Amino acid sequence: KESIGEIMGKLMQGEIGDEELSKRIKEIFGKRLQWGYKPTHQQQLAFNLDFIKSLKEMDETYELPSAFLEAAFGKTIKQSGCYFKDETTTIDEAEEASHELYCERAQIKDGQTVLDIGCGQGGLVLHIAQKYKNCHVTGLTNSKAQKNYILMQAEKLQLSNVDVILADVTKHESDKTYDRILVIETIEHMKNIQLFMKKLSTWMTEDSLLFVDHICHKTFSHHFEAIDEDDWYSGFIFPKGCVTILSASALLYFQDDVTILDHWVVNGMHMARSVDAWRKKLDKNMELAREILLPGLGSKEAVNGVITHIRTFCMGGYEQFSYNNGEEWMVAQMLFKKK
Amino acid sequence: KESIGEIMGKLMQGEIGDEELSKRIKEIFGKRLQWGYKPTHQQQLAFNLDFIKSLKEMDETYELPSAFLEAAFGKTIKQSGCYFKDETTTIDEAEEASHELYCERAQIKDGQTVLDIGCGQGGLVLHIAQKYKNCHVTGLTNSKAQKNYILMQAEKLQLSNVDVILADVTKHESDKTYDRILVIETIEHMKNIQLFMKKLSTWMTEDSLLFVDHICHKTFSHHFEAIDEDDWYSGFIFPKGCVTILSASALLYFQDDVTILDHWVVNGMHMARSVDAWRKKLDKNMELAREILLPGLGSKEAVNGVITHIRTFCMGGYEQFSYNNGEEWMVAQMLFKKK
Ligand SMILES: COc1cc2c(cc1OC)[C@@H]1Cc3ccc(OC)c(OC)c3C[N@+]1(C)CC2
Ligand SMILES: COc1cc2c(cc1OC)[C@@H]1Cc3ccc(OC)c(OC)c3C[N@+]1(C)CC2
Ligand SMILES: Nc1ncnc2c1ncn2[C@@H]1O[C@H](CSCC[C@H](N)C(=O)O)[C@@H](O)[C@H]1O
Ligand SMILES: Nc1ncnc2c1ncn2[C@@H]1O[C@H](CSCC[C@H](N)C(=O)O)[C@@H](O)[C@H]1O
Repeated sequence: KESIGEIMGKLMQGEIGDEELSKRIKEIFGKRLQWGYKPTHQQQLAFNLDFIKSLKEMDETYELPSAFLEAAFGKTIKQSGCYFKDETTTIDEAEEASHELYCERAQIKDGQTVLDIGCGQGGLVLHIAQKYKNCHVTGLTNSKAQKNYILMQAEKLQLSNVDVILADVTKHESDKTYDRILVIETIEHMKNIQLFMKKLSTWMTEDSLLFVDHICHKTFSHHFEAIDEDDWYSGFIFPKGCVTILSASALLYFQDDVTILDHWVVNGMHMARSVDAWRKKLDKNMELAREILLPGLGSKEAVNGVITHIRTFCMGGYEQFSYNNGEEWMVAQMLFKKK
Repeated sequence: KESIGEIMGKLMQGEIGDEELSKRIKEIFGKRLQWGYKPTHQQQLAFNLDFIKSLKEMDETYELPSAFLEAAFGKTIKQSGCYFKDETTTIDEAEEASHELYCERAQIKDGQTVLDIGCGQGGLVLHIAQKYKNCHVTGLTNSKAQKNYILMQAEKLQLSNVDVILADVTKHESDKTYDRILVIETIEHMKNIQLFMKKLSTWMTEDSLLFVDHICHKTFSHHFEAIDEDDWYSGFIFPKGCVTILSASALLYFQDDVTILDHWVVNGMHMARSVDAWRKKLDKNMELAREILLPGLGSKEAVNGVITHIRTFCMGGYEQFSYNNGEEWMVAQMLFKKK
């Protein structure tokens, strides 16, 4: 029986081949499926409702250089599941296709005020601003680096209809309302979902729509964390308490302040193809990445550490989202109006 | 290839043995499962949401003698799924166990005002009234015979806290509010669910709870009707447009006016054991039943017809609810508060 430290050591030293790494991670996810699936729908619902009840009771300086993100991710540095029509769809095309899918499903129209919560590097903000010149598009992020990157891109693209709010969304106070609120793979990070949804509703009028996209499991919810002491992966990728994977249906139970209008899922192979593209691009640009990171990180060892973390995230994400041809973990999307 | 009329003829003449009848009905339900299950969760949700959207767009003198109902059903003439703890649980015990389950899940407490919508022969009304003497319990039914039966039973049981409203619930207008509203296997008959839920909410205060129990399929919704021309069963049991079988999750999408607090399902073997008990009791009391019905129906042929209808309902219900050990069709229950 090998220890966590032992596996972690080989991992950090690049001694685990891709085939073995994939196999180890796939077995960890396998155990999560065993944990989450119950024998009867009666038991499945009891389990799911206990999770949802638990949620309702629940009341940092280092950032990657932009050149590094540019070398690993797609053109707009989307950090969320993309959408791949064809076998030959590139990550750049898949980003744009995802942006268009969100615009369709969130019913974006020219002239609307749009808020994007947890806007990342602002791919969606910039997409909407460029496509709908009479929209005013606000991104909200807790990262100064992200804000600065978005404002620079808007300037380069001659977009005059973009602003960015620098704020922790859980603390942000405002009387401003928006026609459209978008939340793309941000809710997974929210500690208090009920409060979050209530806050969003106060930023809506009776004409507004709220669109949420979140990674999910089709059947059950779980915190992203180790089940047992054999799981070296989960806590390596994310600290405890950071990420929650809701079931595809979980948000249906959070309609205190908003009302569902539509509900979709996107098969997990799209996410799998996304992380695969990132991993391959990082691999191709490995030497450049190491060069970019070295100044800010201080040693080749610290560099190798950051790279190992990102690359393993991609390798593991591949196994998670591709499990059973995309029919386990996937992406859920929901459209809401205000009550 | 045999016609519907041909199968119907043999059925009415008692020429189809139980084994063949069961097999024919089980194959009809099998085809419904093929119709309702989709290959991917993406497709399953598209199918389910299309059904729920369809619902949101949607805007007689003959009654069985009480002696007949008494000879076929359990002691309180419950016409809904019962709950069987043991292999030897009788239908009378299973009725009482169901009543207690509803009281627990609907959080009934002494002193509350309670409304039971579509109260049937009033088993639940009488149970609550007897167990909680400071509750005032109102049943609502569209049947004069049911109203009369309940009032007679309340008089015999020395219950002074029961009233019955004779009304079509879809037309009933009142400013009265109730602490608890119960809807046991009535919503399956409602043509406009959104309007129904909205009306119920107007009969609630901020302190009220609404408990709904409905037959369901765990995965998909369907109208109860023939898929094809080979289905002689569905339209024999119920006229087109009469009964809707919602998925176990369907009502989650109907929270415009109420908000979910809890959600359960009860495995289908409970319903199966219920209809099995009714069928066996009817069979045992067959000669008596024929005697009771003859005056009101006018001929042995009309009698045989009514009996065949009820008995086939039970035989078919057995195959439906027992399918895959109760893990296809079953009973859903939900608890709501008002928005
Ligand atoms: C459980 O695994 C997942 C976790 C989650 C995510 C994806 C996951 O697997 C593919 C998403 C998308 C994602 C993509 C690139 C990044 O890498 C730098 C990310 O980090 C900022 C994220 C973080 N998000 C938005 C939340 C958690
Ligand atoms: C699709 O099949 C079902 C249909 C439904 C029901 C049960 C079903 O199968 C077991 C329920 C329960 C039931 C029990 C005894 C009766 O028989 C005389 C009934 O009729 C008044 C009903 C009608 N309910 C309440 C609605 C439709
Ligand atoms: N409490 C909080 N307040 C504001 N932004 C937050 C936040 N917690 C996380 N975030 C932001 O939420 C985003 C999550 S990653 C998704 C980014 C973007 N929606 C995309 O699709 O690429 C990041 O921008 C992160 O900085
Ligand atoms: N529009 C309507 N208004 C009022 N009652 C209705 C109705 N449509 C159906 N009903 C009643 O709803 C009931 C459905 S059967 C279930 C009866 C009872 N809840 C039990 O569990 O035994 C019957 O009482 C039927 O008469």
